[PDB]
Amino acid sequence: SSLGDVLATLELERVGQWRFVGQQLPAPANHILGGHISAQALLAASRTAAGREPHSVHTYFLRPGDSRQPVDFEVVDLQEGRTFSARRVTARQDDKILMEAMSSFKVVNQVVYQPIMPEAPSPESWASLRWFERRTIETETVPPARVPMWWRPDGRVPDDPVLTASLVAYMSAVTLTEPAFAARGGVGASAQRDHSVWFHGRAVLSDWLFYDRSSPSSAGSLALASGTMFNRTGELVCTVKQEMYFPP
Amino acid sequence: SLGDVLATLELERVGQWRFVGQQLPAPANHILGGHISAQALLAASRTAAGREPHSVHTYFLRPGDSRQPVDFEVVDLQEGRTFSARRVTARQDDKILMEAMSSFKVQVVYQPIMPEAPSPESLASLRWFERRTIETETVPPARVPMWWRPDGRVPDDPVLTASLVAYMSAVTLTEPAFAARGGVGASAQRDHSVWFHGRAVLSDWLFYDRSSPSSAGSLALASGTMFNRTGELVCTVKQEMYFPP
Repeated sequence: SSLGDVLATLELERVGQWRFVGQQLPAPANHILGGHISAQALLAASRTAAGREPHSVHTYFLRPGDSRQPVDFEVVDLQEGRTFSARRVTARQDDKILMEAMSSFKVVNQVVYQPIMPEAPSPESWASLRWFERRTIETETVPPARVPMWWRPDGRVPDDPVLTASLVAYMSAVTLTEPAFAARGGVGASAQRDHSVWFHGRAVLSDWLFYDRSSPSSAGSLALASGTMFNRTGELVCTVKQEMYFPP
Repeated sequence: SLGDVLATLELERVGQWRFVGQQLPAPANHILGGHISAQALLAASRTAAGREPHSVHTYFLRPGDSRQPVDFEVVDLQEGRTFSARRVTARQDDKILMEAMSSFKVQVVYQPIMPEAPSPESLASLRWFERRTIETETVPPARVPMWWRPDGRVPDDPVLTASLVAYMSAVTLTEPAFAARGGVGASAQRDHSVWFHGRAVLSDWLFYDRSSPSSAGSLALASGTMFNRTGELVCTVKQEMYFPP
């Protein structure tokens, strides 16, 4: 398990009113994982939004980062309103821009609906990868290649609403390659290009979570991946979309 | 009408990274998301030399005054051999109206199959396009697919075409969410996201599948997939919108 090491790296060091440094964890590559850097960037934005939770976030992964060096996150105030907040986060290593993200926030409480969580057998039946347990429920490789899974963090989580959201985003990104990799026939190196999350309800990480995954489309080198996450109770947690690059 | 739309989408360049876009008369003097995000996408694109957008993410932050023009600043996020990325910030007198990020580039293809539908024949802006409404339901997901084509012939610039796709995909995606609510709630768009697939053919009708999968109180999600009449996927779309209590 590597949850303790993950949680540590997710505790960013503030070096300014709008500036943070995020420690990276060793990877064979050493390639920084999108989900990791976008989770850190989301925390960066969140900490500059006073007692407000993220309801959506859009992240572009622009350049591959060196996980042996830490990452500088600059936050920019796009909007600060009575109801909503908006942030820009730019992640850098030296002069290099690794990713840029936008995120939106509001203060929390009434017309509610969601997709119904698919019936599935209950779950009883790389540092960035090892912090969570997983049960891959069922598999198809022909597009849309639905490969839904059960997952939970391997360890106890502080029950920080904001930390939980970034961990949801964290995991939502790193597990979303496989449906696309499956649809292609596999054996192909890929790079994530962007990640998008819309938050619905608050995640319960003290139990298993259902992460429905698929790859609806691929326009050549670029494949789309789609995701919906549920609490074991069946409440929708987040809706997810991801675009990734496959070099010919 | 199309002529007025095309005119405003042709931005005036005032710098290497700066454009001014004219606005068209709108209800309550407020600018439609689709219009400003399409302008922003064109702003970014004109800073990407002979590259087409494959995706774009736009946040709508403050309502803009459609009686005054808009300043678009473009920022070079990355310029590589294969990919380009841009940030676009739209302002009215230092007020930030929207921000957008977009990505650009210069043998495995798959898509969802286009849904069976009656031919469109067998059946301001926003006024530049014709439309045929296939079916209506108000109970979630409230799928309301439609046929659309421009009311007029478009110049056949691949980049202009994409911005018009994004333009229309945004302004038509409110309805699923509004319907799902029962058609009472006044709304504002919060963000718009487009992933481009195949190149749009605006010389014929296009299939736009629309739905509203979820609503978490004041924030509703809307989802869309657009097809050429041939059944080729043009773009996938997601939109988040705010309904004030």
